[PDB]
Amino acid sequence: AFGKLHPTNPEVTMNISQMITYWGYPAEEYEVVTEDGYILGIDRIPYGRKNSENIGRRPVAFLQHGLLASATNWISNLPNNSLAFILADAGYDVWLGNSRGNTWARRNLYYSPDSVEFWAFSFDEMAKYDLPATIDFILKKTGQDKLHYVGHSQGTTIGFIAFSTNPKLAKRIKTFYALAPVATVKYTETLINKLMLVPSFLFKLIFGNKIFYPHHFFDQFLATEVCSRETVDLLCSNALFIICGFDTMNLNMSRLDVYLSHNPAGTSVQNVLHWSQAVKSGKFQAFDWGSPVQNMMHYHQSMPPYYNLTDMHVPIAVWNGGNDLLADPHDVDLLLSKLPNLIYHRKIPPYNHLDFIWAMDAPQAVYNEIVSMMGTD
Ligand SMILES: CCCCCCCCO[C@@H]1O[C@H](CO)[C@@H](O)[C@H](O)[C@H]1O
Ligand SMILES: *[P@](=O)(CCCCCCCCCCC)OCCCC
Ligand SMILES: *[C@@H]1O[C@H](CO)[C@@H](O)[C@H](O)[C@H]1NC(C)=O
Ligand SMILES: *[C@@H]1O[C@H](CO)[C@@H](O)[C@H](O)[C@H]1NC(C)=O
Ligand SMILES: *[C@@H]1O[C@H](CO)[C@@H](O)[C@H](O)[C@H]1NC(C)=O
Ligand SMILES: *[C@@H]1O[C@H](CO)[C@@H](O)[C@H](O)[C@H]1NC(C)=O
Repeated sequence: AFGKLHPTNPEVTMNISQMITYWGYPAEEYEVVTEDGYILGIDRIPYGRKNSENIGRRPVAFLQHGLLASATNWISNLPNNSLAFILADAGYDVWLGNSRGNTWARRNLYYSPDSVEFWAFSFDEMAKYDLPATIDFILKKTGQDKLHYVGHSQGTTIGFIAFSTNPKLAKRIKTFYALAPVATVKYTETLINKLMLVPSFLFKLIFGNKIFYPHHFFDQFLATEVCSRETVDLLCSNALFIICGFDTMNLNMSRLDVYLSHNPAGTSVQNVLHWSQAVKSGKFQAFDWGSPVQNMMHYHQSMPPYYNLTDMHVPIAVWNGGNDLLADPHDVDLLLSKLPNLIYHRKIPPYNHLDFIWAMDAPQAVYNEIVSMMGTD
């Protein structure tokens, strides 16, 4: 049988602002330019359908997605269960970032997306250039002094790096809301572990030296034709669970077409390679460019420098899942034992890695608590 469970959701083919206006919310596009030339397309929802107060003074909430994802991560479902829309209706001026390399931040001033140099970056550069550039842009635009930073996965990784090496930037973050925080990955539980322990050499032999898993036409075929049909349905949902952990009943099966037609959103092979070094070393450190000389040219050292969570003094609230296979409890716990200004920690036992952005009960489990916390800030 395997018949289409539902007619293709319109969001499947919309870009960020299309989805926002699709739900009746105000959408605004902008693009940041990183010191090193990358052009990042960022989006904003100035007010919500339910709150238009203090226009021009609304507190800023910046949501940063993680590896191979995009800003849609925060507006992937309904207005009542998608963080971005909720923050809007809660009275916030919501900004959604996009990391270099993804669907909407894949353009540089100096290099061609088809050049090797273009994809010669990892989350190091996202922390060092993407964030400063994006946050600086938002605050100069809105006129606010600080903003509320919410990150997910690698979205928190770049936040840890920046806010701990950039004293000036850090001072502009009201509270750091980290969902499925990732500083190290030496205890991840997902099968995709091993693909990360393969020698760098082989990794590049397999994938290449440029783009990594971006959105293809075929991704759309599977998205609209496989993730929408009755039983073949499970191929999509289980591919997601093998990566994030199991919480089968929290995922809206009627929206897999939306999720997979937007994820992955691509990134550099280097970035995934950097994460690979992380899975192997089990440490939290900068990228190894592959030679004392190249690292010299980057760190003035022979070995990339280690990142210190102990120097990340921004008040941080953490939410991690007991069933997350990426931001596993063990790595998260080591991360919590270092953070100097932990203001909050809530471990949601059944939560997996994707729940933080798509769990049908995310509002009650996490979002409402974030709204509450940001409200008394
Ligand atoms: C957490 C936000 C989503 C991140 C991107 C998930 C991509 C899901 O897509 C899956 O990716 C797997 C690994 O590449 C593949 O094995 C599967 O074939 C593919 O369907
Ligand atoms: P987050 O940004 C997780 C994003 C999920 C993308 C899935 C990629 C699969 C590769 C993982 C292999 C272990 O954290 C990034 C840390 C991943 C190491
Ligand atoms: C999204 O779609 C709208 C309308 O088609 C278009 O104006 C806008 O440029 C698109 N955004 C991006 C970044 O592609
Ligand atoms: C959101 O709206 C859907 C659709 O009616 C509803 O089923 C769900 O329970 C709502 N969730 C929340 C947290 O409001
Ligand atoms: C699941 O997604 C479908 C399609 O968008 C929607 O009609 C339904 O209300 C959603 N259910 C929940 C619990 O959000
Ligand atoms: C972490 O602290 C050590 C202490 O000397 C320092 O050498 C290192 O550079 C710090 N990490 C960064 C990159 O700030």
